[PDB]
Amino acid sequence: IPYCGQTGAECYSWCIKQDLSKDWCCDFVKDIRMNPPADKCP
Repeated sequence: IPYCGQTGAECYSWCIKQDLSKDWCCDFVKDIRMNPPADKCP
């Protein structure tokens, strides 16, 4: 588990700790050229 982590799913858990919005992270971990999972953001 390096900086953000390995994949996007795992990182999707940190961005939320910011308490901004469910779409806030969906657009963040997805903008980091990562591979977000399909079971987190519809």
